[PDB]
Amino acid sequence: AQLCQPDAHGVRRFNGRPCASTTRYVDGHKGACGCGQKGSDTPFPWNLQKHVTAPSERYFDDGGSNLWCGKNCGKCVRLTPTGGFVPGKGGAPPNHNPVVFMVTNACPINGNEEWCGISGKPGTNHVNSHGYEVHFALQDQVGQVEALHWDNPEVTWEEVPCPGDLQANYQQCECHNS
Ligand SMILES: OC[C@H]1O[C@@H](O[C@H]2[C@H](O)[C@@H](O)[C@H](O)O[C@@H]2CO)[C@H](O)[C@@H](O)[C@@H]1O
Repeated sequence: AQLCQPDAHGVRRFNGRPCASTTRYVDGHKGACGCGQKGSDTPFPWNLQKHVTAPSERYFDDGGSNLWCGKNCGKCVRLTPTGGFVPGKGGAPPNHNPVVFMVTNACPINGNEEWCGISGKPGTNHVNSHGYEVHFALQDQVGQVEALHWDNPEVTWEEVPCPGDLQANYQQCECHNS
């Protein structure tokens, strides 16, 4: 079911492009980029509703271990389904429309070994237990991922400029300009 094949260094890729694994998550926290009012664990509603993600830790902080205002807070990633998935842990989505998600939170290694246990940032050939160099946990509090019918799809991933509405949202996060 995984369509991204490991390269000579173990990193799963699809027609050269790097792949990522995905999951859904819900937890109601403000999150590691400070996207809510300062000092309170209350996310702005948009950060529960939009296409936002908690990437695995080493991408979140560009190789570091900071779980507050990681270096990649506010970046956006375009995720494109390959049609693949990890057997027993996902399925094939109905279409392969790409979706852009903004980084507003972190998936720490601690307590997320299977998917987020990756010991180096992309570029360094470290992978999770399924062979991907990065993992994106996708916020699903209001069913925004369920609505895509994404059941942990395998994707190719790249950083892209954020759409204007997400850039404006990110400007009220506390980690904007740290
Ligand atoms: O919620 C504010 C709080 O977020 C912390 O990041 C957590 C996040 O809350 C949780 O949803 C996610 O799954 O894990 C990360 C990392 O544990 C952040 O680390 C705190 O500094 C921040 O105050």
